[PDB]
Amino acid sequence: NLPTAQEVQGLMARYIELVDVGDIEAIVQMYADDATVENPFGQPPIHGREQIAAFYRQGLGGGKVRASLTGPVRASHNGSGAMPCRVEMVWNGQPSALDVIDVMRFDEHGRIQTMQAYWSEVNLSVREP
Amino acid sequence: NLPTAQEVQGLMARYIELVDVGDIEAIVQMYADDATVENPFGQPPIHGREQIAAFYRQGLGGGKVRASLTGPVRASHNGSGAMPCRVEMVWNGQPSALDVIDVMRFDEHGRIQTMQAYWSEVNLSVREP
Ligand SMILES: C[C@]12CCc3c(ccc4cc(O)ccc34)[C@@H]1CCC2=O
Ligand SMILES: C[C@]12CCc3c(ccc4cc(O)ccc34)[C@@H]1CCC2=O
Repeated sequence: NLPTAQEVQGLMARYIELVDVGDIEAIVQMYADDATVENPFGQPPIHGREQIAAFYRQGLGGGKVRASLTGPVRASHNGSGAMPCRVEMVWNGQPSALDVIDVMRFDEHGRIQTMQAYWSEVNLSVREP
Repeated sequence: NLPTAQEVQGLMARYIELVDVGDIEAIVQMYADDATVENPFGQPPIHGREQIAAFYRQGLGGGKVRASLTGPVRASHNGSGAMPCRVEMVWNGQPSALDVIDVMRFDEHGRIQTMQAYWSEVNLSVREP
C-alpha cells in the first residue's frame, strides 16, 4: 500500500544514506519510472528515471559529495514527507556545506513519485582553510 | 516582485516569531486573501483568510503553544521556502513537542499563497517532568 508515516521516515532516511555513498543505481531504484525531480526547487523539473539517473550521475559523479540527515524526517499519512539535511561538496573549487530540505511523495509501491529539494546560495557555506 | 531567496528567509522566520507569540492578526496579514493551507499536509485544505484565521484562532487560542526555528530557512529563487521548526503544546493533557517542516510559496506581493506543514504523530514527543 501507500507507505505509512513510519515507512516514509525509513525510506527518506535510506535515500540520504544512498546519496551519501553515491550509489546511483540504488538511488534510481528508489524512484518511480515516471517520477519527477525538482532540484533546486524553482528550476524546471526533470522527468523519468533516465533523466533522473543522468542527474544523479553528474551531480554525484566526478565530485566528492557527502550528505547526512541533520534532523528527523517529518512524515504525513499520505505517503509524503520532508527532511532537513546537509550536503558537503566542492563548490567553486572550495569545499562547501549546503543546507537542504527535500520533500518527497511516494506511490503505492513505496517508490518516489515526486521529489523537491529546497536550497539556494543563501544556504551555501564555504569552509575556510 | 516575487520574494528573493533572502526575502523568503526573512518572511518565513518572521512567521514563526508571530506564531510563537500567538499574533493571529499579524499572521493572517502574511497570507494572501485566497491562500490555501494544508496543516497537516495530507488533510483537506482550508482556503481563504477567513478560514485560515479561524484555524490559527483555535490552533493558537486556548492552548499554550510555542514555536521556534530549529535550523536555517531553505529558500529557492522562485519565491518558495521550507523550514524545520519545533512546536510546543499540551497534547493529551501533557506538555509535548512536535517536529514540523513548513513549506511555503509566496506570491508576487510577498504574501503566502500556499502553505503545507509536514508532521504526524511519528513526530510527536511527550515531555517528562
Ligand atoms: C547537486 C549538488 C550535489 C548533490 C546535491 C546538491 C544539492 C541538493 C541535493 C539534494 C539531494 O536530495 C541529493 C543531492 C543533492 C548539490 C548542489 C550542487 C551540487 O554539487
Ligand atoms: C495545531 C497545533 C498547535 C499549532 C500547530 C500544530 C502543528 C503544526 C503547526 C504548524 C504551524 O506552522 C503553526 C502551528 C502549528 C499543532 C498540532 C496540534 C496543535 O496543538
